[PDB]
Amino acid sequence: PNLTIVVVSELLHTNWTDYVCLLESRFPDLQINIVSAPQEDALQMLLDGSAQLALMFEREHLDNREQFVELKREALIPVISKTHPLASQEHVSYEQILGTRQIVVASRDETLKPELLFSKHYWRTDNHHSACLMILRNLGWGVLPQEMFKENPELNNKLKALDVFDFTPRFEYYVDLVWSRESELGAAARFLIDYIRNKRMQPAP
Amino acid sequence: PNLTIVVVSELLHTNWTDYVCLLESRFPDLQINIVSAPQEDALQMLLDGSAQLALMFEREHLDNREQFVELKREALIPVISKTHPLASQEHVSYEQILGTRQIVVASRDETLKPELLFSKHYWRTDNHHSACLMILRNLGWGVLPQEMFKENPELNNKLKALDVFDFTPRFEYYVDLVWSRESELGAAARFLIDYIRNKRMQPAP
Ligand SMILES: [Br-]
Ligand SMILES: [Br-]
Ligand SMILES: [Br-]
Ligand SMILES: [Br-]
Ligand SMILES: [Br-]
Repeated sequence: PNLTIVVVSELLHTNWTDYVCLLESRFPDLQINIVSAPQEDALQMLLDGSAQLALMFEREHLDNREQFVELKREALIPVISKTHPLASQEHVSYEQILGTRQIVVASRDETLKPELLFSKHYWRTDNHHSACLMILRNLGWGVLPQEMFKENPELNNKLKALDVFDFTPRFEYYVDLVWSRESELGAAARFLIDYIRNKRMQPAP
Repeated sequence: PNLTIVVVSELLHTNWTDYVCLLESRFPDLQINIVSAPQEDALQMLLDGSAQLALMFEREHLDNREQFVELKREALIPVISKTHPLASQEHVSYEQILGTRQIVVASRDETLKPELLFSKHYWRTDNHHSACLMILRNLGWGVLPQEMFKENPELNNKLKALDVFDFTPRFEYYVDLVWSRESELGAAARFLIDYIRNKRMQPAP
């Protein structure tokens, strides 16, 4: 038997590893395959049974074919390379961001969210590691998961948060654990879902 | 009017950012989209017109519609967490490798290279970041791009090479720039291809 979990691309550089450790401790002979896909493909994988669980960040596309349980919120920060021309400057004006290249993460142009584009020109990539590498080369600025800074403490030396966004709503993902309602859940999947639901604190009666 | 380059999943941690910088200095208005995909899907994208260029490793089934030029070799290192039980020892024995879970990267079970499985049990993931995270949780050992230690010097402090592989031939990728013979290439793609080919040093007459 095996358990395949699809982590939507945008959530790769997030915190899913705790769930894998839980599963591995409880099922020491289980084969756990961690794969990644656009959210659109992730959902189809749940429908045709190639994945048993998905980590996703948007309920908008969810029909009732899907069931889910809320997980943690993941924080993202707008950053720029400290050696970028705009970085010498004490602060980046909102005109300067309007005129600088933004590196955006999205599965395709179609899935680009306009309220999150702040520059007139942008490049699109489908994962935060690619975005991060290009920002590091001074090719632009963009929004990265705070977790990346935990994974790689040298990034603080090389990247700088953009203060100009301090009076703007924070960038974040709300992460759900999603499965197919029609599926017959395996023991490991049921263990994890039950674990997450049971660990939530409920109001006193 | 835009250039989409697909980097196959296995190569996300290589020096592909050099090629992007060359493109952007020469075409300051070009939209460059860096996407990633399984090697099988990437060839399909070249044929579809989804992508103009692909960074690929050794293709299993050659197609006459593809054309390529060789780029770097990328070195891989077999590693284990410094906090894994086996790491305390001076050396890990062949038997111990055989009995510890290997974290392997491949687009699916069938594209696993059986010559690179050294353990009875393994987990499959589709990219090296995911593999790295799990190795850092002591869930197994596995092979990672040497470049990941350059991107993140921290890993030097958390992982160690397994010298039990010292008498084994080194793990590497042969990386090719690939395009479609039938697709016609924009100016940006042609410029990169020509640049690669003409930068090669040629033997004296
Ligand atoms: Br088990
Ligand atoms: Br700033
Ligand atoms: Br241009
Ligand atoms: Br591997
Ligand atoms: Br060793």
